[PDB]
Amino acid sequence: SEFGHRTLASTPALWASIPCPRSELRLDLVLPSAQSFRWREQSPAHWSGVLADQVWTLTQTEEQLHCTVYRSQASRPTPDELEAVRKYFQLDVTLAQLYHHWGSVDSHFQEVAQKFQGVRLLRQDPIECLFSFICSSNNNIARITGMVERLCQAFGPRLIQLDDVTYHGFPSLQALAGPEVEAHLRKLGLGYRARYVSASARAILEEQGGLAWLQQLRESSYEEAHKALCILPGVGTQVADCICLMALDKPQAVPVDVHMWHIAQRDYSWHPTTSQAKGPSPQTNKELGNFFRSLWGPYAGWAQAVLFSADLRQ
DNA sequence: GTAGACCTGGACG
DNA sequence: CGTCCAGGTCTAC
Ligand SMILES: [Ca+2]
Ligand SMILES: [Ca+2]
Repeated sequence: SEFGHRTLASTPALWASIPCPRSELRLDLVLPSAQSFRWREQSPAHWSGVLADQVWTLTQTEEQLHCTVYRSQASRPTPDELEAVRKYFQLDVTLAQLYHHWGSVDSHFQEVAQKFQGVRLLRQDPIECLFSFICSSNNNIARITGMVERLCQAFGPRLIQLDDVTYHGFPSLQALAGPEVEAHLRKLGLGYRARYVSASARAILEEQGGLAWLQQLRESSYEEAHKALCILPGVGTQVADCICLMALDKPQAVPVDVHMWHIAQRDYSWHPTTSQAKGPSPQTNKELGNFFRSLWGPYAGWAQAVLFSADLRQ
């Protein structure tokens, strides 16, 4: 009871709640939907992972988001630490207001929106988001998830252990830019992305002015941020969009992958009209992105997150 | 602006 | 056992 991952039932006194209706957040529809690849449902309906450099377990009731943290001396989370969670799930953003708007201008979103409530966007750390998505290219979520895990296990700070699970924080640029990192990542099976990781880490540290260069993109504009990110190895339009949307506060950024392409064709009968290409191409992918923006608005990225998530549950 | 190939490994035939 | 195929990016014409 004092060991292993906690559950709301077993260690009652160690959980603190945050008012949050399932209409505003559905953990099972956000955490395993390829925004963050670091959450695991260790026990039914309980998700644990690293947030704000500490390990947490989250679970929800119809009107509450229950939280518990593992830092010395087991205690319920504090209001300050709880804010860390609120900020991670960007709770100041009312999802009901967004769904209502998207639903108003897009009949198809409406239909899907009724079956998939609470799909919101996580506010992620730039470094973790940058390297996790460099790992997502031409790959499948199950594999991506493993890659990221082994990568953190080998190069990230060790935090605490629950059961047989040792949690690690996300690696720093220095660690990823270290000597022989590529070869070690290839042994961990990242394929050719192994080179993308060490190259992009070194590129950022020895050419772009380090971490500061990335974090300042949050104040920068979407157009600039997206272009800057495309400088890095392994980072194309799609990965860059994922980063702008999920880590740089660019809510209009719209990732265009195989999923969003199928969705566009199947649910909107969309086809490239200004691009020469007939199928996926750097030009058409860009047009689709603008298409979704002119359909959903300033938060088109968040609308994209709802349909992508729903298309996964298929 | 456009075909090909490219690490890895779980589903098709 | 052996081809797509997955939250694509890159590079040769
Ligand atoms: Ca693909
Ligand atoms: Ca690039």
